[PDB]
Amino acid sequence: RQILAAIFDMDGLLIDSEPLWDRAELDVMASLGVDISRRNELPDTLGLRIDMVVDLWYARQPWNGPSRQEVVERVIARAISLVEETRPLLPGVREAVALCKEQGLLVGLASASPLHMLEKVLTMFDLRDSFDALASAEKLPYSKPHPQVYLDCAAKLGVDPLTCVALEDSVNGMIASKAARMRSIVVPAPEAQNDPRFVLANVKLSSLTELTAKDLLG
Amino acid sequence: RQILAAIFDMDGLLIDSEPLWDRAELDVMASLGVDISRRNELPDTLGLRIDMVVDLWYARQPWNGPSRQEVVERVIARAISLVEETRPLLPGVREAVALCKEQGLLVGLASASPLHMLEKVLTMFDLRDSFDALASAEKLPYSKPHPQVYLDCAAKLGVDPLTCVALEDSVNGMIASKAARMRSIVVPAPEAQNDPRFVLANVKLSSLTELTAKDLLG
Ligand SMILES: [Ca+2]
Ligand SMILES: [Ca+2]
Ligand SMILES: [Ca+2]
Ligand SMILES: [Ca+2]
Repeated sequence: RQILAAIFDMDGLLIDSEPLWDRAELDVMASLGVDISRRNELPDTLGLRIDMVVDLWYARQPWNGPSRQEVVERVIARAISLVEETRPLLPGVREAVALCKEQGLLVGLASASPLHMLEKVLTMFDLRDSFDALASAEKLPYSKPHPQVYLDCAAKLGVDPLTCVALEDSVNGMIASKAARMRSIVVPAPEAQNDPRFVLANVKLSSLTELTAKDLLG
Repeated sequence: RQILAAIFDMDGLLIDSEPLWDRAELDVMASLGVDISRRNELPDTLGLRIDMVVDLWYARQPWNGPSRQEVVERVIARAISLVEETRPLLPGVREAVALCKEQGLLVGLASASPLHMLEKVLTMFDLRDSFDALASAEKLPYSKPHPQVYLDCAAKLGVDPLTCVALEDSVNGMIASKAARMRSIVVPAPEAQNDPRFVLANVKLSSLTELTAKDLLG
């Protein structure tokens, strides 16, 4: 398999945003009167688009006032403010992106988060220039684990999805890359460390600091 | 997870057609002058749509005369004749489908094979009446492991994909069902035995004769 491009996941892979999304969700849900202690009633939501999480909450504990979409955009805005404020770049990111270029690869971003947030996070770490294409799953009918966002990214990159390696922190994200028939590297979130399903990935890293050219190219 | 429907894979799951497809591909490729001994050069193609397989051969050893699409149609026609001839219903099928109905489920079919072939195989085993919906990936941009065919089946059935259990014999088919966010039961092909990636399935059966109500509903 000939690798021409590397596509990075964003939340929990490039940035330590999972705690920040949690906080944004918590704060907004609490403001609506939603009983948060019942968080255990929801399925695992790691890697799921925010709209799916808000829908899950709304199915357990409906609320009045703002619609689910209005709640989605409040959570998004809050998560973004938290990201700007803390600048949570994960270890090894800068080096990993550089390595991709050193190894002759195009570089993409494929995320469930809105395109404006993708642009914002990359620009804030002076990484926008290194990314040849960005793809958001926001407007799409289905986000990860549906492969559409990854296929869109490959198309914007101008390469066959088969020539891509996707770096992910979640099972849902990994499945999206495999449903697109891509090579997969995972750097599992702390919340997912010993998930047996990561056996589907081609490479498993404890951190992006450990990333090598062999991991990328096979 | 409340299960409302069961969607069966076709080839290798309901019918023992994988060896018949092999024979159809072999015979057609041999007629084109294609050096069959180099079959080892292709990747694992289990569960891939025939067009992808023809493209894989054509990339290695491009022939003249019939186009890839003309070759696809020739292989399909040969495969169908072989199925009609041998009528290779796999063990436990009729009982599995009956079990689904006894457990209150709608029944779907989702396959990479052409719709006309799906109608033919079902009608040939007096199973067409038991199936509430059929979905073929033949006309789609991407077949399994892309989830589109499974999502189309769920839509034709009239249920949320989250309420579906997909029965598959391949990793590629399983990934498609998991990319659609469905429950997964696998009855691994003889070729795919011991594939570690079946750990993603919710249930793994050695045969459909082993299918129980608990496997379907969880
Ligand atoms: Ca992620
Ligand atoms: Ca170089
Ligand atoms: Ca830069
Ligand atoms: Ca199959």
